[PDB]
Parts: sequence; C-alpha cells; structure tokens
Amino acid sequence: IIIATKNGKVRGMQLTVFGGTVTAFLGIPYAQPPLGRLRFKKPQSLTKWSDIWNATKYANSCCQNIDQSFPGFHGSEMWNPNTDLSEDCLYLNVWIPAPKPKNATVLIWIYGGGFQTGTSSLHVYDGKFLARVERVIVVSMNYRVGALGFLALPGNPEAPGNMGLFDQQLALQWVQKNIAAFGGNPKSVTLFGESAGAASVSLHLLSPGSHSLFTRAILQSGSFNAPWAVTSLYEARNRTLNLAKLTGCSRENETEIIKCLRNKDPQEILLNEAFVVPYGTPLSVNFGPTVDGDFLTDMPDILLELGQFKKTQILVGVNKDEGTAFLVYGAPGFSKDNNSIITRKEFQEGLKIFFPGVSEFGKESILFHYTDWVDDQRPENYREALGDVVGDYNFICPALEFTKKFSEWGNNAFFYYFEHRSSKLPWPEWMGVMHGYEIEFVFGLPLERRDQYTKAEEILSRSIVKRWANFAKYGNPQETQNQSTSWPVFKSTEQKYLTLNTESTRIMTKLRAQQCRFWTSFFPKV
Ligand SMILES: *[C@@H]1O[C@H](CO[C@@H]2O[C@@H](C)[C@@H](O)[C@@H](O)[C@@H]2O)[C@@H](O[C@@H]2O[C@H](CO)[C@@H](O)[C@H](O)[C@H]2NC(C)=O)[C@H](O)[C@H]1NC(C)=O
Ligand SMILES: *[C@@H]1O[C@H](CO[C@@H]2O[C@@H](C)[C@@H](O)[C@@H](O)[C@@H]2O)[C@@H](O[C@@H]2O[C@H](CO)[C@@H](O)[C@H](O)[C@H]2NC(C)=O)[C@H](O)[C@H]1NC(C)=O
Ligand SMILES: CC(C)(C)OC(=O)N1CCC[C@H](C[NH2+]CCOc2cccc3c2ccn3Cc2ccccc2)C1
Ligand SMILES: *[C@@H]1O[C@H](CO[C@@H]2O[C@@H](C)[C@@H](O)[C@@H](O)[C@@H]2O)[C@@H](O)[C@H](O)[C@H]1NC(C)=O
Ligand SMILES: *[C@@H]1O[C@H](CO)[C@@H](O)[C@H](O)[C@H]1NC(C)=O
Ligand SMILES: *[C@@H]1O[C@H](CO)[C@@H](O)[C@H](O)[C@H]1NC(C)=O
Ligand SMILES: *[C@@H]1O[C@H](CO)[C@@H](O)[C@H](O)[C@H]1NC(C)=O
Repeated sequence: IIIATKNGKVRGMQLTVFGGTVTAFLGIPYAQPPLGRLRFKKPQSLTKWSDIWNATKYANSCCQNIDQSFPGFHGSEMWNPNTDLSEDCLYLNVWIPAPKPKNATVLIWIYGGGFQTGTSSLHVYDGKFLARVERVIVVSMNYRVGALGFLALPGNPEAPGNMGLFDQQLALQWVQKNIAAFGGNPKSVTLFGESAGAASVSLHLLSPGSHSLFTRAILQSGSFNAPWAVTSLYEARNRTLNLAKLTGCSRENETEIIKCLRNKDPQEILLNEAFVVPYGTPLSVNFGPTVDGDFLTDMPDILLELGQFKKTQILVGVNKDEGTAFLVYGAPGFSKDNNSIITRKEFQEGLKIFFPGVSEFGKESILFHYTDWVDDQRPENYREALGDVVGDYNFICPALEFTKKFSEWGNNAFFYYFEHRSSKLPWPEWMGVMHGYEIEFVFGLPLERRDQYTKAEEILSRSIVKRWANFAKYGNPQETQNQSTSWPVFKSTEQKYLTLNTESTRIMTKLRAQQCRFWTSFFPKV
C-alpha cells in the first residue's frame, strides 16, 4: 500500500493487531537532515523525491547520551534509544487504521526525556493499538535533543535555540499538508506528550506559529512552567560558552564559535554537554527551551498569566509518585535494590542534590513543610517525604498551576491523577506509581492479553484509551457507555479531578492543596 505525499510516494507495511489490520508508515523524513552546515540551525524544508520511499522500519534516533546507571535493567533500559543514533534523525511515523479511514482524528505524540534524550521508536510509544482500537491516526516524530537541539545564542540564526521545538513544529506542519492523503482530518489533531513531551505540548499552546497546526492538547506529567523546563538566557549563554571552552571552540566572533562547534564530532559534543552546568547531574536539563524571540516571544510564565495562548480544551494529569524515580539517580541512601529507608541527615543531603543553588533557609523551609509527621516513628518517613518533595516541586504543582491558569481564560480543562502501579513494573514497590508508567496504559499495551497484564489492567487501559480518544475527537474525555464515572471540568474554584485506578474511579478536589501553596506561592521567593 502506497500513499502519495506532497514530497513523493511512501510505502508502508501491514500489521496484524487483534484479529485486525493496521497500516504503519515507519520513518518518513520530514526535514533536510540537519547535518554539516545545517547542524544547530532550524529545520529546513525537504526537497521532493522521485522514487518510492520505503517507510517500513523506525529511522535513526537523534544523538543523545544514554542512561547507563543500571546496565541490563529493563526499568531503565526500556527508555534508551532502540535505533541507531545519528544526526540524521528528523523522521516521523504514521499508524493508520485498516480499512483506510475517511476523516480520522489524528493523535500526535511528543516524547519526553528532559529535552536531552528520547525517541519515538520506543516500545511503549507504539501507536498501532490506538489506530486499531479507536480508529484514530497516530503520528510521532523524532526531534533533536541536547545541545544539538537546544544550544542557544539568542538572535543568532546559526544557533538560535529551540531547534528541537521547531523540529516538532515542522512535523505538525507535515501532518497539516499530508495527513489527508492517509485518511486523516488535519482539522482534528490532538497533540499529546509526557514529561518534556508534555512541556513541549504546553509550549506549542503558547507559540503563535503552532496555533493553526493543532486542535487540542494532552499534557501527561509535564508543563512548561515546571522548574526544569525552560532555560534562562543567562544559563543558556553561560552553557553555550562552557561548551565552547570544553571543546576548544572559544572565540570572540560568536558565529565563529558555532562554525567551530560544527566541525566537532557528535560524540565530542555529547561528552561535554554534562559539564556545562557546574551543578553536574544526570538529571540536568543542560540544553532546553529558551525565550528565543521566535518560537517563544516572551517568558512563558508571563504569556500564561496574561492569557496569551491557544484557546482550546486541554487534558492534564500526573502520577501519584512522580518523584521517586529520580531518587536513585544521586540521592544518598537510595537504591532500587533495597527499601531505601533514609535518615533525617540523608533527607537533608538529598535536598542539597535536588535544590543545588538554594539558600540554607530555602532548604530548611522544604524540610519544615514536609516533616510534620502523622507518626514520628515510621522508618520510611524521610524516604517518602523526599519523593513527594521532588514530585510536587517538579511535576504535580506546576501541572496543577498550569491547569488553573489555563482554565481561568474560559476553556474546558480536565485533570486526572493516575494512581495505578503496573503489575509488570520492574522497579521496586517503594517507588510506587512512577513517572512515565501511565504511558503504556495510554497506548493500550495492556489491551494485548498475551503480555501478562492483569484483567483489571486491561479494563483500565481500555477506559483510558477511550477517554483519550473521545477527548481528541470530541473535546470531552468521557466513557459514555459502561456506566463510567463522569469526568468533570476542572475549575479554578472547585479544582475537581478524576482518579485513574483499577478499583474505583472517583472525583476529588484540590489535589495536594497544602503542598502546592508552599511550592507555588512561597518557595518562588527564596
Ligand atoms: C557559569 O560558568 C562558569 C564557568 O564554568 C566552569 O567551566 C566550564 C567549562 C565547566 O567545566 C564548569 O564545570 C566550570 O565550573 C562557572 O564558574 C565556575 O563556578 C564553579 C562553582 O560555581 C567554580 O568552582 C569554578 O572555579 C568557576 N570557574 C570559573 C572559570 O569561574 C559559573 O558558576 C557558571 N554559572 C554561573 C551561574 O555563573
Ligand atoms: C540501600 O542501598 C544503598 C546503596 O548501597 C549500594 O547498593 C546496595 C544494594 C549494596 O549493594 C551496597 O553494597 C551498595 O554500596 C545503601 O547506601 C550505602 O550505605 C552504606 C552504609 O549506610 C554507605 O557506606 C554507603 O555510602 C551508602 N551508599 C550510598 C549512600 O550511595 C543503603 O544503606 C541501603 N539501605 C538499606 C536500608 O539497605
Ligand atoms: C523517560 C521518561 C520521561 C518517561 O521518564 C524518565 O525520564 N525516567 C523515569 C525512570 C528514570 C529514567 C531517567 N530518564 C532518562 C533521562 O531523562 C532525563 C534527563 C534529564 C532531565 C530529565 C529527564 C527526565 C526528566 N528530567 C527533568 C527533571 C525532573 C525532575 C528532577 C530532575 C530533572 C527515565
Ligand atoms: C523498497 O521496497 C521494495 C519492495 O520491498 C518489499 O517489501 C520489503 C519489506 C522486503 O520484504 C522486500 O523483499 C519486498 O520486495 C523493493 O523492491 C525496493 O527495491 C525498495 N527500494 C528501496 C530504495 O529500498
Ligand atoms: C472532514 O471534517 C471537516 C470538519 O471537521 C470537514 O470540513 C471536511 O470537509 C471533512 N473531510 C472529509 C469528510 O473528507
Ligand atoms: C565575524 O563577525 C562579523 C561581525 O563582527 C560577522 O559579520 C561575520 O559574519 C563573522 N564571520 C564569520 C566567518 O562568521
Ligand atoms: C464496555 O464493556 C464491555 C463488556 O460488557 C467491554 O467489552 C468493552 O471493552 C467496554 N468498553 C469500554 C469503552 O471500556
């Protein structure tokens, strides 16, 4: 089966899914390979081809450093690239239902990974289940990460910043020009993403050049106002310079620095990325979105606060234990291979790791607000508190504050709190409902009865998949047939949200109220 696109013909492949068929187009190029003279620049439009492009395998993943903290462990290694790294990585995938749809809603996935890592080819991003089950079209794209995707010399078009975001945007563009040929409705496009993918989605809501490239948006465990999601022009330029020094590329002509960085091998840029921040951490967003005056015209907190964003519906949510995963990537006394009971002094040391440039008073105030124990003697008190600190600060309270503020400008918003721990989760139990482990439910992996998910999990994924698809098609994430709890609109006053679990889906109000008044109202002053 061959589809004629604006740039040439592309050949796909047939997939058997649940006694049905899905047509997959894996690895369609959507931009000139950003190579040589093109490294660090915005993505350039693709010159047509005459032949038939074979889009039958995932393309190259973009260059990136790899998580090597747990070699051989599926809990970490399932997130690492599963295709060759290359700078030639600006490709996208398309899953379409078979038989070919007539006017199908399109779902576009944007992966996370702190803007330093990630790839669309991961097993948990397989769109074939959504296409089969809900008859939507699923699109995902690779986008540049790290310095190669977000190196910033603001104003300088040789390295303007936000290239990876313009990569995402050129892909949304491609869907607008082409998806009708695949049976998709370019007027019914829902972006969805997780973590840095969700922050990306929220920034497309703010960027005028994306306003007309999509309809609705879903934000899973991420938003641009998260403290890790936007690099300051101060940090960015200090980081660009440190990368220059580290590679022998320091110059006075800012443009000649870039020319110098353009001759370095991709691996020399990767090696030196970690050290551009003196507070070196494997959790460091070394190179991320900036206020570039192109993609972002202003500081996004101002745009959010003053209503300068796309007026549409959003679906936003978080997981119960967003913070735990990060505790084994540097916090003292923590291990995935034991229950990580930590002392007060280990907790205090963990705050220093996660809040590096923060005053002593700032850290004491975190301790004060998170160590008023319901029981003094519980040995896991400090271990649980540090997880909640990292998750509330980095994910939950920014997503809640994003939703309140977005909804105050009159748009329907829906907030969820995912609290199911996957029965297959390879990480230990004290880690709970981890960051990233709703994704397989969203993509319908538990719908495949053959892979050891329980029956309760099949049903939960089935409902979630239905709610996501109804949100994308109809702006309203209900499951209307199986006497399901109705999902209320999130309002700035009521703050109602829906819990997602295998047992009882219920309606609650004002998630982490006390914790988020601390993080959102007080802590930004310290
Ligand atoms: C901004 O950058 C300077 C320079 O960073 C140093 O050089 C880089 C190539 C890289 O290898 C970093 O690890 C280096 O730290 C920072 O200044 C350094 O600060 C640390 C501690 O703050 C100090 O021990 C070093 O001696 C300093 N080096 C120099 C040359 O001043 C600076 O902290 C960075 N951040 C800010 C906010 O200014
Ligand atoms: C849980 O484990 C951590 C990590 O220690 C490593 O992993 C273990 C599973 C085991 O293989 C150890 O030999 C490894 O070193 C423990 O943290 C260490 O604790 C000891 C004594 O308290 C200390 O000397 C080390 O510096 C610690 N390492 C750190 C902080 O990175 C922790 O004590 C274990 N906790 C429990 C309750 O078992
Ligand atoms: C891949 C996925 C997004 C689904 O889940 C995860 O990332 N993990 C869950 C399990 C551990 C593995 C580490 N992830 C690999 C590299 O990802 C990053 C690199 C750098 C910064 C990052 C990230 C991710 C977030 N931030 C921002 C940040 C948030 C909070 C505290 C400090 C930083 C995967
Ligand atoms: C593109 O593919 C054409 C047909 O390939 C068919 O499907 C793939 C998956 C293989 O199983 C192959 O044996 C089949 O014939 C090729 O004939 C054609 O040469 C390919 N073109 C390029 C440029 O690779
Ligand atoms: C698809 O739906 C849009 C409205 O959402 C409509 O304008 C367009 O003509 C439709 N295209 C079809 C049915 O081919
Ligand atoms: C050097 O800097 C000048 C401005 O001072 C700029 O116009 C020129 O393009 C730069 N040269 C190169 C080779 O980039
Ligand atoms: C509704 O329940 C039926 C069983 O009666 C099940 O087969 C179906 O998948 C459910 N639909 C949704 C959207 O959960």
